[PDB]
Amino acid sequence: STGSATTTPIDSLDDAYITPVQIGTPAQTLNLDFDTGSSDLWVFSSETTASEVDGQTIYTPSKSTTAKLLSGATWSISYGDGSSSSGDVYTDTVSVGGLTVTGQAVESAKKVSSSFTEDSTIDGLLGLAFSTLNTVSPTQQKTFFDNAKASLDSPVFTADLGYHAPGTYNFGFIDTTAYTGSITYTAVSTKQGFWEWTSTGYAVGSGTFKSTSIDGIADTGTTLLYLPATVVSAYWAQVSGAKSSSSVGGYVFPCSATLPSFTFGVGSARIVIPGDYIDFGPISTGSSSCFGGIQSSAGIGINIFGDVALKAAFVVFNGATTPTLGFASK
Repeated sequence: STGSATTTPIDSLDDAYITPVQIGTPAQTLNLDFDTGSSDLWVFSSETTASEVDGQTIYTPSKSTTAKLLSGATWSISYGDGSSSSGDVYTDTVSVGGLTVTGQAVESAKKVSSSFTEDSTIDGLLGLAFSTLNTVSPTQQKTFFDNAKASLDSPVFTADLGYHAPGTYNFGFIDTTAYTGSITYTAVSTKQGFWEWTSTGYAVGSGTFKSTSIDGIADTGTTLLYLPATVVSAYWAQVSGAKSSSSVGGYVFPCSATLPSFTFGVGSARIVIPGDYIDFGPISTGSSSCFGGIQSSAGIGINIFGDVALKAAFVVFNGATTPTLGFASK
């Protein structure tokens, strides 16, 4: 089997991407944030504290003839950005782009933090990291991909995120029309439960490539590119007037600037992030200070190849017995 679904930016900055997902019988369609940095499929629901729902579409398990309470199971997750959610668990039928999993754990939120409430466009998350990170207790549950894998034509999914435009998540096949040149594959460590890999270096604008190993995670659920302070300083030094602002929470730059590109290495291959992808716009409405899309990972504890990086590539998440990651230009 295969599946193919369009993923759409939630706003004009590409802060996140939503993908429609069918849950239950008859189908209830919710728009979920596909997150290769976590491993829980959780939804706003009829059980979510009413004051914490503001415009989201909810899953109502009592209206699904295939929903079953997973008795005794609870979940609770905290994300890198400080947000969180928790609740109980149902199993139900879940379909993405024509690919159906029966008996998928659907984690129903009883509580969500303010960041989730305040984002009316995201109805929940669909985790695509390794199932070892799943938070369901006392019986850990599998991700949608893990459940689907054996049925797939090939044990892969691909992320093809757009810049200010829709893109695609495919399951079970590699669309050879969706990228240019060849796909370069690179090793993955699953030791921390992430799609963790080592970039071979970077360049800023038309500058020379610096060969240096940068360990980090491919994370569709993180907006920006978070890299070591040395790398980030080298980038922003090429933008007149750019500075790190403790008050704003990272690097800012004059909105009048033209940003240089940023290149990262995948083996001997190179992925180029155009400068415009690094512009996250005014820090507040009407400001002439703009927020940068490359930020320091210092104090996160890990480097994160988030959407800024991934949307410059066609990315293969290869879930074969020994997982790997593939990157192509597009």
